[PDB]
Order: sequence, then C-alpha cells, then structure tokens
Amino acid sequence: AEEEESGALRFGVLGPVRAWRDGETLATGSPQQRALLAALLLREGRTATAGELIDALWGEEPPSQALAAVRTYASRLRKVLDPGVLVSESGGYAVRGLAEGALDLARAQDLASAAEKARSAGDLCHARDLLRRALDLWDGEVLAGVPGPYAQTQRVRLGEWRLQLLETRLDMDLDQGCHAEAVSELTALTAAHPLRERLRELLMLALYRSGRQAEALAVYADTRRLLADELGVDPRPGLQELQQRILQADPALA
DNA sequence: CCGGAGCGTTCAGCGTTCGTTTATCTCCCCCTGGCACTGTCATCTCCGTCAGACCGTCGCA
Repeated sequence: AEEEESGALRFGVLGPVRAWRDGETLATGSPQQRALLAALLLREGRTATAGELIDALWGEEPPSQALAAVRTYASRLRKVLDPGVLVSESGGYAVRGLAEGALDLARAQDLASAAEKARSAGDLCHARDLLRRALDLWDGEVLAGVPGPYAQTQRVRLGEWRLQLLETRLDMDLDQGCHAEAVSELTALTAAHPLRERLRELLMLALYRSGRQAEALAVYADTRRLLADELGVDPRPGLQELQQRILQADPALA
C-alpha cells in the first residue's frame, strides 16, 4: 500500500491475471483474452508477432480465418487498457510504458535477486522479509483457467520456480531456527507433493533438529516404497547420505 | 422396524457468457500521371605481361 502511486498501472500474472488502475480492477475478459494479455506481458514489453501470438495461445491447430480473432482481442485490450500502453510494431503487439513494480513477475524476480544478494551478504532478517514479501504475491495456482501450451509451459515453470523458492526459504528457516512452522507446512506440502525428494529431505533435516524421529523415518520408508513402486529405481544418494548421518546421531546438525 | 430427514449424485427448464466472424473507419504504402522561357552528343580508356603458338585474315606478288 506504500507503493500505490497515482497514475500507476499494476498487472497480476503470478495468479489469475488482472489489471489494476489506481486500485480499481478492470474486466480482463475471456480466458483467451486473458492468456493473450499474459503472453504479451511476460515478454517484458518485447514485440511478439501475430503468428507467434497465435502459436502461444492455440498451439499447432489454429482455425483458418482467426487472425482477426487475435486482432479483436488486441482491440478489446486497447479498450480496457490505455491507448498507448499497447503498441503495434511489425504486425505484432507489445505492452510498453510499464514502470518498475508494475508486473508481479518482475517484482518476484527482483525480490529473489535481493534475497540471493542478502544470502551472499549473510543478512538473515532482510532476506527473510524479502521472501515474505515475495510469497505474498501469487494467489493460488499461477495462470488460473487460461488455455494454451504457452500458458501450460508458464504454469509449470512458475510452479517449479515457486517450489525452489519454498525450498530455499525453508532451508533458510532451518538455518535460523524456525522448527514448528517449517515442520507443519512441509508436512502439508509433502502431503500435497508425494514424490518431491528435496522437500522430503527438508523434512528429514527439520525433524532431526526438532526432536521428532519416528514419523521422519516413517515418511522416509514411505518415500522409498513409493519411489520403488512408481519408478522402480533408487532415490538420490544425498537423501541416503543425510539419513545415514542422522542414524549415527551426529551433533553437528543439532 | 419401516419412516422420515439429510445427504450424494445426476439430469431438464431457461439464462448469460464465449469463440470465432464481418463490414466500416483511420493510417500508411505503392504505382501512374504532371509539371510548359530555353536548355539537342559523354566517356576515359590503354602502355614497362609473355611466350609462343594457332589461326584466319589480307594486301602484295
């Protein structure tokens, strides 16, 4: 609320895509219109051609006379948005005139970069606040209810990036000494994510430093059984190494 | 000792919202046509290969 500048236009892509003019929300429109807006936004104001926009929205099988569909989608964007924010260059469209902090993806990138810089500088409270601000950006699943293979690719990429953000965040939480909340939320996540090995290693190191051991090795046994049932292979050697060093009761982690 | 209520799932009435087209309205690109004092023949090449042949050409005999 402290950065609510007058005349500032804010866009939301990390969840359901939305447009905010000075605090009031705009009617984005149809799901394909929303996906076109997302495709034009994530390129950081780079000119995307109409054929590439068609490929991003629809993929391999477009209808024959539906370039005018993208034309009227862009016209509806220019209706909803400013006349000058969306510019037409070389037959394509680009969302220009965006100030800093306008796009939530760029804000997340800057927050992650600042968190990494503070990790390099060793500042725990500052990077903790930066990651707290970062996690308060996306609401629910990214790109909710939009079609297209580009939308699917962005969805899975940003979900994976959020997974690594949670991994780094909670590894730092185990570094600073936050046991209870970490154990609870990682139990919830591994209930949601059954085959994510990194989060389960985080559960192992968290429970080893929290005074709880039985459910830790129970989760580990379930992990090996499910990984053998669904894949037929052996888990990563780092998980076995950390479990072995847990078994010998090494006081370095404690 | 079935009976009712609450709960789970599954479909037919109309009610709104999308997906994909269509003709009209600005802005730009691109091609053909107009210019009415008179003004009516450019242009520098090319040299210190080179080595002799092959060949047709050509005027003298």
